[PDB]
Amino acid sequence: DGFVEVDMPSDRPFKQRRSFADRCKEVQQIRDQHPSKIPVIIERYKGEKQLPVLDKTKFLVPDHVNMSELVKIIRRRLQLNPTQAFFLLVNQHSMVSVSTPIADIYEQEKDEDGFLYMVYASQETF
Repeated sequence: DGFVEVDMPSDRPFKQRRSFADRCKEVQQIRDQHPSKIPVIIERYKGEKQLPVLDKTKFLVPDHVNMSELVKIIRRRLQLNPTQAFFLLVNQHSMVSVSTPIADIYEQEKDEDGFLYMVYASQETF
C-alpha cells in the first residue's frame, strides 16, 4: 500500500502560488530597478474555457502606455482572429476604456503587494 503519488502543474492564480511577502518584495525590487514601469499580472479568468492559458502571466510595461497597448500585447500572444473578441478586466469584473492610461489604472486599482492584477476572458463567458 504505497502512496500513489500524483503530481501535476498548478493552475492556481499568481496570488496563491507566491506568498504575500515574496510578492511585495518582488514589486519593491522591480519598482526600484524600473521606477517608470508597471508590474502587471495578467491571467485567464476563472470561468474562461474558450481561450487558452498563456505561458507568461507577469508583464512589465512602460507607465506611459494606455490600456489599449495591453490589449494588443495579450491579443497577439493569444494569436486571435479578428472574429475572436475578448475582454481585459482590471482586478476582477472591472472594465475600463482602452484609452485609459495604465498609470491611472495602477494607482487606483493596484493590489497591496504592488502588482496590478488583470484577467482576460471571452465576451461570451459573461
